[PDB]
Amino acid sequence: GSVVGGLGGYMLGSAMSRPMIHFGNDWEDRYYRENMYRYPNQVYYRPVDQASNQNNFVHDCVNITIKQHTVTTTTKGENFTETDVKMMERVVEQMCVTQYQKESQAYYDGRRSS
Repeated sequence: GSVVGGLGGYMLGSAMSRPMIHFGNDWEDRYYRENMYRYPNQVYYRPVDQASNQNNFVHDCVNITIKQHTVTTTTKGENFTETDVKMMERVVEQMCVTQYQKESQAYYDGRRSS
């Protein structure tokens, strides 16, 4: 367990796949594809209890995942730029939305409204 930045019951998705994102600036697209190793291929989230709908779930995901690779590096000799973060926000959102869907089903299969 940890509670490093709130994580005292949070969870960590196994290694995922990098999604595709198309901001449509001809620097923004390359900026993702070129820098991608700098971004965590795993997302942190909380367990899917009572509600955990994607709104508060993606909120807590992007909050904590950024916190535990940006707030815990930007002091340690990284210095994650806002432009680099702008990419991480979506990259974490996407991968969090994937993980959200996984545990959503696992929750759902007990909450069934058919």
